[PDB]
Amino acid sequence: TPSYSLTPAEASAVAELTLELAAAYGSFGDPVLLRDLPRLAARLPEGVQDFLREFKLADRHGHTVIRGHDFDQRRIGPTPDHWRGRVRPGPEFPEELLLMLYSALLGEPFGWATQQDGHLVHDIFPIRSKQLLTWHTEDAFHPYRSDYLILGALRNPDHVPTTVGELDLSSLSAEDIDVLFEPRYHIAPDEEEAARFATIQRMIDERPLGPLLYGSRLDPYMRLDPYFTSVPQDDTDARRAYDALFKVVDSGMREVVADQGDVLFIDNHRAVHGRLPFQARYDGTDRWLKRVCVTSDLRRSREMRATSATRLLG
Amino acid sequence: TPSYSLTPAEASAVAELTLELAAAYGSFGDPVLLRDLPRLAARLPEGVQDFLREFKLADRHGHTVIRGHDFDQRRIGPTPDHWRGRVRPGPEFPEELLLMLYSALLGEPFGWATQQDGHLVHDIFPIRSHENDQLGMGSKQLLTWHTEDAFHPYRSDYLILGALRNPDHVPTTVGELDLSSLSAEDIDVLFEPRYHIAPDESHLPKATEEEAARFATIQRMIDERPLGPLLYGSRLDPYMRLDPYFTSVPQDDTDARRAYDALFKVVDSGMREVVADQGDVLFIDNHRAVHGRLPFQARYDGTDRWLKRVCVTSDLRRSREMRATSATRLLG
Repeated sequence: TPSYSLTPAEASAVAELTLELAAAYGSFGDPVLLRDLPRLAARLPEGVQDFLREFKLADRHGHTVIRGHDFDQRRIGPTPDHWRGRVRPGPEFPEELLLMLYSALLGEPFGWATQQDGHLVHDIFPIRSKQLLTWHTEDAFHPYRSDYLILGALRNPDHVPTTVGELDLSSLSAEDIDVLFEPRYHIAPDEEEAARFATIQRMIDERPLGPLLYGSRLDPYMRLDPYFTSVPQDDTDARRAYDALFKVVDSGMREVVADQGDVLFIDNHRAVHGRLPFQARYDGTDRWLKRVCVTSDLRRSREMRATSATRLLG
Repeated sequence: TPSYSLTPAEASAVAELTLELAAAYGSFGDPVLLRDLPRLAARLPEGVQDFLREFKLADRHGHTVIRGHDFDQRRIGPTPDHWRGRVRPGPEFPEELLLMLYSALLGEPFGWATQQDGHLVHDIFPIRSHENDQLGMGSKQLLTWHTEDAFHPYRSDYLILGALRNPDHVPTTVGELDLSSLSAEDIDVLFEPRYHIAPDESHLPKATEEEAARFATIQRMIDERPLGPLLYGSRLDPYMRLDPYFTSVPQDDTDARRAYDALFKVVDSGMREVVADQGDVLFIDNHRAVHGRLPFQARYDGTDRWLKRVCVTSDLRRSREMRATSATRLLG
């Protein structure tokens, strides 16, 4: 799994750029910032642009990491107690801006109106409010699920990993693959604002049976969420093929650490991911990641977006 | 319809950039050129990048034009007699690179495997032996208006048409949808899966399981004849996919027929002539505008109208099932 390690010069250039941009723009509430994102991303070090472009076009590996960013721990300040009711943007705005630049190299940032107050950049940190370990494609059910996810580690003092797993095709029979490509599986979900919520629930959600594998039969994409996937009892071929796919993905799961200054890129068509339980201290020093969802085609989701301009679905 | 007119300063900067890149890279055969496109595009004048970005994000107007480029006629040379057998890249490589840069600002350039040797930038100019064809290489024949590849799930999202020369100012036709001109009842019908849109012949699968799989989805469409909508996206400002020649409104569906005819009349009456004169680059949103071409008499002497064309996809990976490799940008 390729990775790119920033030189100190690159790290400084990225840090300086993100500080400049944070001073120049108000928040993501600035439509001008969202307009400017791809042009601003072209001010990133050229090696970093080239690396991510190669990852996107290769369409081979399920994830990659850019390591060695300078995330100023004093400026970022203590890990918050909650995201809810927290003023936005905080002193960590430069790091959020970094992820938005990265999202513009891969596609377009977007979000979910019902998640974390509709902020485009989500927070991942412990909130004081037996654990099965699980993994999944993000929003496997949804036709407009993320194409990529970007996870930036602001801090990770105990080196808590993320789980990531890809599909090793060689472990699967040709027959099971063909079945997995057929529409034989059910994948379940997780004011005119009130009218839209009900429209989204109806409109698509009550979709038909669908495939788990798609794209090239030689190197398939996947949408695999075991918890929400079910197979009609009578369809024994589809149950068998599903069991086989689960076992291959489950057995291939890896733990990938995103340490302070790492940005982890996950291809949501080629990899599943999960989180791992960990003991927090709840004292403002805990692990803190930021998360941006990326779509390759913002227009495809128009029917679920309140306006042409909004990047929020729902 | 918004447009952008280059100052001479901007036109000079664009021309020098395209000549610089033409010298620096070999051909579009260079995978490194295709990798670098969006980063290279950020070297275009800021005003141009901002204008196209606003166009793309506004998702409102169905076409736009950037006017006043400097396309050096002495360097470009005579309009070829055929696209086959030309030295590649040609002396117009800087203008091909320009359209490729513009394509990278909108999405990804892509092509069709069986079309013009799989070139990502196509030629449009008259070819004598094609005089009696309704193709891009035609002239005498009326190309009536349509959405490009209306039936195809992986049809172009945008088209880019660059006019290297157009001495007799022959127009392109472009038409959008004025929604206020349709009844709410007709719009609802148009959004429902009530219409059959047939594939163009060039897409028909009519040797290997790997090959068969590349056409299985289109074959299924031919076999199952699914009905579908003509309008989609937001009901207040919809996308459309309208190719009248390939659309069948089922005989029994009176409401569908009524709503189709109303849609056809609105689009047909709103058609406008857009001239893409020498130095103009026309951008068409293939979800919001239909386009066609007007007949004209060619001279076949190296002085004819010559356009370049690039198809743009917002999501290259969506079409993977119809692409031979992960790397290829060619469908089929």
